[PDB]
Amino acid sequence: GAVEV
Amino acid sequence: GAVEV
Amino acid sequence: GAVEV
Amino acid sequence: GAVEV
Amino acid sequence: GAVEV
Amino acid sequence: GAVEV
Amino acid sequence: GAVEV
Amino acid sequence: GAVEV
Amino acid sequence: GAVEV
Amino acid sequence: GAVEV
Amino acid sequence: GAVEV
Amino acid sequence: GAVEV
Amino acid sequence: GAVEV
Amino acid sequence: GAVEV
Amino acid sequence: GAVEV
Amino acid sequence: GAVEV
Amino acid sequence: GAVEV
Amino acid sequence: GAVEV
Amino acid sequence: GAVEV
Amino acid sequence: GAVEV
Amino acid sequence: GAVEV
Amino acid sequence: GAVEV
Amino acid sequence: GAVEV
Amino acid sequence: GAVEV
Amino acid sequence: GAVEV
Amino acid sequence: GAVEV
Amino acid sequence: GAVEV
Amino acid sequence: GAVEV
Amino acid sequence: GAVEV
Amino acid sequence: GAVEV
Amino acid sequence: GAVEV
Amino acid sequence: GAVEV
Amino acid sequence: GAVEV
Amino acid sequence: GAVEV
Amino acid sequence: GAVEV
Amino acid sequence: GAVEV
Amino acid sequence: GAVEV
Amino acid sequence: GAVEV
Amino acid sequence: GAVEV
Amino acid sequence: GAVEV
Amino acid sequence: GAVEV
Amino acid sequence: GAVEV
Amino acid sequence: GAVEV
Amino acid sequence: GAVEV
Amino acid sequence: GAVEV
Ligand SMILES: *C(=O)c1ccc(-c2ccc(-c3ccc(C(*)=O)cc3)s2)cc1
Ligand SMILES: *C(=O)c1ccc(-c2ccc(-c3ccc(C(*)=O)cc3)s2)cc1
Ligand SMILES: *C(=O)c1ccc(-c2ccc(-c3ccc(C(*)=O)cc3)s2)cc1
Ligand SMILES: *C(=O)c1ccc(-c2ccc(-c3ccc(C(*)=O)cc3)s2)cc1
Ligand SMILES: *C(=O)c1ccc(-c2ccc(-c3ccc(C(*)=O)cc3)s2)cc1
Ligand SMILES: *C(=O)c1ccc(-c2ccc(-c3ccc(C(*)=O)cc3)s2)cc1
Ligand SMILES: *C(=O)c1ccc(-c2ccc(-c3ccc(C(*)=O)cc3)s2)cc1
Ligand SMILES: *C(=O)c1ccc(-c2ccc(-c3ccc(C(*)=O)cc3)s2)cc1
Ligand SMILES: *C(=O)c1ccc(-c2ccc(-c3ccc(C(*)=O)cc3)s2)cc1
Ligand SMILES: *C(=O)c1ccc(-c2ccc(-c3ccc(C(*)=O)cc3)s2)cc1
Ligand SMILES: *C(=O)c1ccc(-c2ccc(-c3ccc(C(*)=O)cc3)s2)cc1
Ligand SMILES: *C(=O)c1ccc(-c2ccc(-c3ccc(C(*)=O)cc3)s2)cc1
Ligand SMILES: *C(=O)c1ccc(-c2ccc(-c3ccc(C(*)=O)cc3)s2)cc1
Ligand SMILES: *C(=O)c1ccc(-c2ccc(-c3ccc(C(*)=O)cc3)s2)cc1
Ligand SMILES: *C(=O)c1ccc(-c2ccc(-c3ccc(C(*)=O)cc3)s2)cc1
Ligand SMILES: *C(=O)c1ccc(-c2ccc(-c3ccc(C(*)=O)cc3)s2)cc1
Ligand SMILES: *C(=O)c1ccc(-c2ccc(-c3ccc(C(*)=O)cc3)s2)cc1
Ligand SMILES: *C(=O)c1ccc(-c2ccc(-c3ccc(C(*)=O)cc3)s2)cc1
Ligand SMILES: *C(=O)c1ccc(-c2ccc(-c3ccc(C(*)=O)cc3)s2)cc1
Ligand SMILES: *C(=O)c1ccc(-c2ccc(-c3ccc(C(*)=O)cc3)s2)cc1
Ligand SMILES: *C(=O)c1ccc(-c2ccc(-c3ccc(C(*)=O)cc3)s2)cc1
Ligand SMILES: *C(=O)c1ccc(-c2ccc(-c3ccc(C(*)=O)cc3)s2)cc1
Ligand SMILES: *C(=O)c1ccc(-c2ccc(-c3ccc(C(*)=O)cc3)s2)cc1
Ligand SMILES: *C(=O)c1ccc(-c2ccc(-c3ccc(C(*)=O)cc3)s2)cc1
Ligand SMILES: *C(=O)c1ccc(-c2ccc(-c3ccc(C(*)=O)cc3)s2)cc1
Ligand SMILES: *C(=O)c1ccc(-c2ccc(-c3ccc(C(*)=O)cc3)s2)cc1
Ligand SMILES: *C(=O)c1ccc(-c2ccc(-c3ccc(C(*)=O)cc3)s2)cc1
Ligand SMILES: *C(=O)c1ccc(-c2ccc(-c3ccc(C(*)=O)cc3)s2)cc1
Ligand SMILES: *C(=O)c1ccc(-c2ccc(-c3ccc(C(*)=O)cc3)s2)cc1
Ligand SMILES: *C(=O)c1ccc(-c2ccc(-c3ccc(C(*)=O)cc3)s2)cc1
Repeated sequence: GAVEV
Repeated sequence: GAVEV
Repeated sequence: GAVEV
Repeated sequence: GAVEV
Repeated sequence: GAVEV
Repeated sequence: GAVEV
Repeated sequence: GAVEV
Repeated sequence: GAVEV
Repeated sequence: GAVEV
Repeated sequence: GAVEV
Repeated sequence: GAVEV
Repeated sequence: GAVEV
Repeated sequence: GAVEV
Repeated sequence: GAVEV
Repeated sequence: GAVEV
Repeated sequence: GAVEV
Repeated sequence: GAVEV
Repeated sequence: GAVEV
Repeated sequence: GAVEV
Repeated sequence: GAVEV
Repeated sequence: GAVEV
Repeated sequence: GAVEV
Repeated sequence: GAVEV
Repeated sequence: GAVEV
Repeated sequence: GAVEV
Repeated sequence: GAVEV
Repeated sequence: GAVEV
Repeated sequence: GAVEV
Repeated sequence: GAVEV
Repeated sequence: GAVEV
Repeated sequence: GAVEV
Repeated sequence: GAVEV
Repeated sequence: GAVEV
Repeated sequence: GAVEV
Repeated sequence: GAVEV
Repeated sequence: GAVEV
Repeated sequence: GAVEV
Repeated sequence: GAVEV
Repeated sequence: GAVEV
Repeated sequence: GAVEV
Repeated sequence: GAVEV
Repeated sequence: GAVEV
Repeated sequence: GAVEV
Repeated sequence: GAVEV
Repeated sequence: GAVEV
């Protein structure tokens, strides 16, 4: 996945 | 998935 | 999926 | 799906 | 689906 | 689908 | 899917 | 999927 | 998937 | 996957 | 995977 | 979805 | 959906 | 839907 | 989804 | 258990 | 269990 | 357990 | 497991 | 496990 | 394990 | 345990 | 383990 | 997803 | 344990 | 282990 | 995902 | 233990 | 081990 | 993922 | 232990 | 071991 | 991942 | 121990 | 995965 | 070992 | 994998 | 990963 | 011990 | 994975 | 061993 | 793997 | 993996 | 692997 | 792995 912050 | 914050 | 916040 | 908040 | 809040 | 609470 | 809480 | 809380 | 909190 | 907190 | 905090 | 056993 | 066993 | 066993 | 055993 | 929604 | 909605 | 939503 | 007051 | 007041 | 006030 | 959401 | 006030 | 045992 | 979200 | 105020 | 035992 | 998110 | 105020 | 025992 | 996120 | 204020 | 025993 | 993130 | 910050 | 203010 | 904090 | 015993 | 991240 | 900061 | 202010 | 902090 | 900073 | 701090 | 700074 890809967590973006 | 992709969590966006 | 995609959770948006 | 897509949860929006 | 799509939950909106 | 869609479900709240 | 989509689920809140 | 998508799940919040 | 995607999950917050 | 993707998970925050 | 991906995990924050 | 939302399972509460 | 929403299962409450 | 909403199952309450 | 969201399992609360 | 004892589920109170 | 004992489900109170 | 004892789930209070 | 069972609910009370 | 069971819920109280 | 069980919930109280 | 004792889950309070 | 169980939750209190 | 989000398991709360 | 005693999970408070 | 159990949560308090 | 997010397991809270 | 005693998890407070 | 258990959480306090 | 994110295990909180 | 006593995990406060 | 346990957390305080 | 991220284990917090 | 006593983990505060 | 890929965490971005 | 336990955390304080 | 990928994990922050 | 990141173990915090 | 007493881990503060 | 790949953590970016 | 335990952490203080 | 990959881990920061 | 590869941590970049 | 890869770990910073 | 490879940490880059
Ligand atoms: C060999 O067995 C093998 C198996 C899996 C892989 C993967 C490379 C990237 C993967 C991945 C990317 C992004 C996400 C989230 O969006 C999840 C997994 S798996 C390589 C070699
Ligand atoms: C080899 O067996 C293999 C299997 C799976 C993969 C994946 C690469 C990216 C994946 C992914 C991306 C994004 C999301 C969320 O949106 C979930 C999974 S799986 C690579 C190699
Ligand atoms: C190889 O076996 C394989 C299987 C699945 C995948 C996926 C790439 C992205 C996926 C995904 C994206 C977004 C969402 C939510 O909207 C859910 C799943 S699965 C790659 C390779
Ligand atoms: C390979 O087997 C495979 C299977 C499924 C997928 C998916 C990519 C995105 C998906 C998805 C997106 C959005 C939602 C909610 O709206 C649910 C699922 S599944 C990729 C590869
Ligand atoms: C491959 O097998 C595969 C199967 C399903 C999918 C999906 C992509 C998005 C989906 C979806 C979107 C929105 C909702 C709610 O409105 C429910 C499902 S399923 C991709 C690939
Ligand atoms: C060994 O042969 C083998 C079997 C399974 C896998 C996986 C590839 C991608 C995986 C994955 C990544 C991210 C997520 C996020 O939820 C879920 C699954 S497992 C590799 C090698
Ligand atoms: C094996 O290949 C396999 C079997 C099942 C799955 C699932 C991914 C998400 C699932 C799910 C989503 C939502 C709910 C109600 O929340 C229940 C199950 S099953 C992946 C791979
Ligand atoms: C195997 O390939 C497989 C079997 C089932 C699934 C499911 C994903 C989500 C499911 C679901 C959603 C919502 C509800 C009522 O909430 C019940 C089940 S089943 C994925 C893959
Ligand atoms: C296998 O491919 C498979 C079988 C069933 C499913 C389901 C996804 C959501 C389902 C569902 C939604 C809502 C309700 C009443 O809430 C009951 C079931 S079944 C996915 C994949
Ligand atoms: C084996 O190859 C295999 C079997 C299952 C899986 C799953 C990845 C995510 C799953 C899932 C997502 C969401 C929910 C309700 O949250 C339940 C299960 S199962 C990967 C690989
Ligand atoms: C069909 O196999 C089937 C479905 C459910 C069950 C259950 C065994 C124990 C259950 C339960 C225990 C405790 C509580 C809360 O106090 C709620 C449900 S359901 C057996 C067989
Ligand atoms: C058809 O197989 C079938 C469907 C449900 C069941 C159940 C076994 C135990 C159940 C249950 C236990 C405890 C509580 C709450 O106190 C609620 C349901 S249902 C068996 C067979
Ligand atoms: C079908 O095999 C089946 C499904 C569930 C169960 C359960 C065994 C113990 C359960 C339970 C224990 C404690 C609490 C909270 O106090 C809630 C559920 S469910 C057995 C068999
Ligand atoms: C089906 O095998 C099955 C599913 C769950 C269980 C459980 C054993 C202990 C459980 C439990 C203990 C404590 C708490 C919180 O106080 C919640 C659940 S569930 C047995 C068999
Ligand atoms: C073996 O090859 C194998 C089996 C399972 C897996 C999984 C990677 C991520 C999984 C998962 C993601 C999300 C959720 C609900 O959060 C549950 C499970 S299973 C990888 C490799
Ligand atoms: C099915 O084997 C199964 C699933 C869970 C369990 C559990 C044993 C102890 C559990 C537990 C202990 C303490 C707390 C918090 O106070 C929460 C859960 S679950 C046994 C068997
Ligand atoms: C053996 O080859 C094997 C078995 C499982 C795995 C997994 C890598 C990541 C997994 C996972 C990701 C996310 C979640 C919910 O967060 C649960 C499990 S399993 C790798 C290699
Ligand atoms: C199934 O084997 C199974 C799953 C979990 C367990 C547990 C034993 C002790 C547990 C626990 C102790 C303390 C705390 C926090 O106070 C939380 C969980 S879970 C046994 C068997
Ligand atoms: C043996 O060859 C083997 C077995 C498992 C593994 C894993 C590497 C990362 C794993 C994992 C990642 C993320 C999560 C949820 O965070 C859980 C497990 S398992 C490598 C080699
Ligand atoms: C299944 O074997 C299983 C899983 C976990 C355990 C645990 C033994 C002690 C645990 C624990 C001690 C202290 C704290 C924080 O105060 C948290 C967890 S879990 C036994 C058996
Ligand atoms: C033996 O050959 C062997 C077994 C396991 C491993 C692992 C390397 C990294 C692992 C891992 C990464 C991430 C997480 C969740 O962070 C859990 C485990 S296992 C190497 C060699
Ligand atoms: C399954 O064998 C298992 C897993 C964990 C344990 C633990 C023994 C002591 C633990 C612990 C002590 C102190 C603190 C912080 O105060 C946190 C965890 S876990 C036993 C058995
Ligand atoms: C040989 O067995 C083997 C197995 C897996 C790999 C991987 C190279 C990159 C991987 C990966 C990239 C990105 C992500 C997240 O997006 C997850 C896994 S696995 C090499 C050699
Ligand atoms: C024996 O040949 C052997 C067994 C395990 C290993 C490992 C090298 C790195 C490992 C690891 C990396 C990351 C994490 C979560 O950070 C956990 C374990 S195990 C080498 C040689
Ligand atoms: C399973 O054998 C197992 C895992 C961990 C332990 C522990 C013994 C002492 C522990 C501990 C002491 C002090 C502190 C910080 O104050 C944190 C952890 S863990 C026993 C058995
Ligand atoms: C020989 O057994 C072997 C097995 C694995 C590898 C890998 C080289 C790079 C890997 C990797 C790259 C990036 C990521 C994250 O995105 C995860 C794993 S595994 C070499 C030789
Ligand atoms: C000895 O024969 C043996 C068995 C396993 C391995 C591994 C190669 C790459 C590994 C690894 C690197 C980085 C990460 C990050 O999470 C996880 C696993 S273990 C070498 C030699
Ligand atoms: C011989 O047994 C052996 C096993 C593993 C290796 C590896 C060379 C590079 C590796 C690696 C690169 C990058 C990453 C992160 O992205 C993780 C592992 S493993 C050499 C020889
Ligand atoms: C002896 O025969 C033996 C068994 C395992 C290994 C390993 C080769 C590469 C390893 C490794 C490097 C870096 C990382 C980062 O997380 C994980 C595993 S262990 C050598 C010799
Ligand atoms: C003989 O047993 C043996 C085993 C492992 C190796 C390795 C050479 C380079 C390795 C490595 C490179 C880079 C990374 C991170 O990206 C991790 C491991 S292992 C040589 C000889």
